[PDB]
Amino acid sequence: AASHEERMNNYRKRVGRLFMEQKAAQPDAVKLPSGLVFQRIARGSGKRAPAIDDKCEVHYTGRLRDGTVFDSSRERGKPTTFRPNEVIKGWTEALQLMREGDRWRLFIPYDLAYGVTGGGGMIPPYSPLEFDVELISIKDGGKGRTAEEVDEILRKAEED
Repeated sequence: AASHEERMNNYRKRVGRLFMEQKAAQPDAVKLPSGLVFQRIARGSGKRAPAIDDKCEVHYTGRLRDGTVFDSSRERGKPTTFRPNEVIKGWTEALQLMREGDRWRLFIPYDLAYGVTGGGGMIPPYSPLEFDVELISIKDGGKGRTAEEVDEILRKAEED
């Protein structure tokens, strides 16, 4: 029907918004001004976050709001190499706030993920994404923010 696409995407935006809001409501979840939400799973001992162009070794799992896994380095049995500028916006932001050994759960609203069109395959329009992201190591140990810089950004975010 004529208004079918609109109504379906209205449904998608509603349950997607429900997902994001419930995840943000978790007391230890932190919401950044961009809309990115994260939860720390483990605190790493690394001294530096990656710069935007640093190659990172990452173990991750990506799930939809209903738990469906759409991508996972663990199913492949080895980490994947990423630069923060190669991946979706939510990842780009998060990686630059992570140090070696950090493991975070990310809740990424659609506009920082695959947006209105979706990934074109198993990620439909207006999908928030959940990732479990472990930053294993960084080429040359990392050339981005210092741990102290990262922690101060996070501390202020928490307080706002």
